[PDB]
Amino acid sequence: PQGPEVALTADILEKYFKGKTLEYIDFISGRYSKSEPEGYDDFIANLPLKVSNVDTKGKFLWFELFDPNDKSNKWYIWNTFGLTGMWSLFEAKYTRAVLSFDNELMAYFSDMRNFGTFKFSNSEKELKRKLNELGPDFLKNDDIDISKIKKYKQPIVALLMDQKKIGSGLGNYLVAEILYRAKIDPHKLGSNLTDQEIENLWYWIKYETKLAYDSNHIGYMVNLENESSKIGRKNYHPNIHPTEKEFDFLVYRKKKDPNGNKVIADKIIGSGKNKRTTYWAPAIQKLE
DNA sequence: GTAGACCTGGACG
DNA sequence: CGTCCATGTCTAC
Repeated sequence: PQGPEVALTADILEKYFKGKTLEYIDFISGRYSKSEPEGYDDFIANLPLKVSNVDTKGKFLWFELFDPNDKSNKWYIWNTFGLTGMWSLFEAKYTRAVLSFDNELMAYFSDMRNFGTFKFSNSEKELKRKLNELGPDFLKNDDIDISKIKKYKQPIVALLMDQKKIGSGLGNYLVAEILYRAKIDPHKLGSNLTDQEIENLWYWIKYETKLAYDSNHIGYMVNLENESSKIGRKNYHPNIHPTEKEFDFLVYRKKKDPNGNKVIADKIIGSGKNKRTTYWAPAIQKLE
């Protein structure tokens, strides 16, 4: 899941668990049932703890907890989703982690491919340094300066997929959709973009991330599509107003764009076993 | 630049 | 059976 999906997940987790007391956390299958997460023993020794917040930056999510009788003792749960990670209020297929709160209340993290990660820390300083490794959140930061793009002689698609250089939160499908809307050839070097293209790009980044965030069932958040329709949406990018009422793929994994133009499944980024497919329509997206 | 890996499928032939 | 693809990210020549 990308930035918008992680942010919405955090919103739902806060709605149901902020203020609740976590009593236990179990890794019933997957990587962590085979080898425990960093800081796990330390953490379980300090439970029960109360959840004060569930926040996100880009595709990174974390829980902040503390003991009511020692507000100073703050603990954190670091979580990344990988390609198939998801949270749910019910024990879905592929459930890896089970969090037990007071009063029989439960939260579950499922992950088919086990690429998601968990880390437990008692250091606010370590979390801060972690957050500083990520660029500003494309969905939550309404005043990002993307003109920094002009300093890089690299394909714009690669710059937007990077989680530090310009901003954080964009993944394979969002970048493809954004570039199509902005009418920019994915191969174009950031150092060759005009100020007008940059202004345009910023607009569509805000448009697409907000649309994705406001959606209820784009696809990979099925275990919560029920909750997505029962919770509101924070007013990120307040001045941008998408017309569609649900996110839809214009080019990602499509043979043709909405108007019949051929879509190329291009291999631009990566090498070896990490190559990604970049979907774009040349009749629309130009280098100039 | 290049290569590999972690893991478990779904879709298609 | 077989093939390719998959909303992520890391490590090494």
